[PDB]
Amino acid sequence: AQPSTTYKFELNLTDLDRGVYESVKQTIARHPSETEERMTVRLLAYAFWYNEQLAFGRGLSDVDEPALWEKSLDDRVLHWIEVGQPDADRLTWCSRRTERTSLLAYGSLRVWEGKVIPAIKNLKNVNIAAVPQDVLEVLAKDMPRVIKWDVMISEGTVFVTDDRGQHEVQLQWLTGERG
Ligand code: NA
Repeated sequence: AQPSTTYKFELNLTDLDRGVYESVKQTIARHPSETEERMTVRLLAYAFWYNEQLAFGRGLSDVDEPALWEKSLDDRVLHWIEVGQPDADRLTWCSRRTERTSLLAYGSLRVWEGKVIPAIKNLKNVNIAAVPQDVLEVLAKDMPRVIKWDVMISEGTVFVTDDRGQHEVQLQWLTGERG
């Protein structure tokens, strides 16, 4: 807030790696500081780590919340997901709050990786993959208010079909794994 734009996400997910087949709808609040690219990375994370208990957090608009999280019925964090370029301090402290920490990084990572990767060696179950900028820009550009994606996940590759065709998202793993 504001302009805090409301988007509706309609996801048909066919995840052949996990045997997950769902049609899901989510409402997402887009903070004015959240770019279309950032939101799109959050949507990819949602599909990539889908669970009925996975929810969008307040992301960049609230320092105490992640971009996405999966909580137990007792409100404890099973999975803490960030997007973008959080620093090693944030990863360290958040990772203590959860059994699994994931980051979908994006943007130019040369300076960031050099600072963060050496500093998180001792962290427990932190997993970091980068989204390539070319496909991200294609996916994110001029995002409509109702986002309809068909997503197929096969051999670790994410194929997103939208209104402009089928786009192949090949994540670069920096540390850890999808799980
Ligand atoms: Na968007």
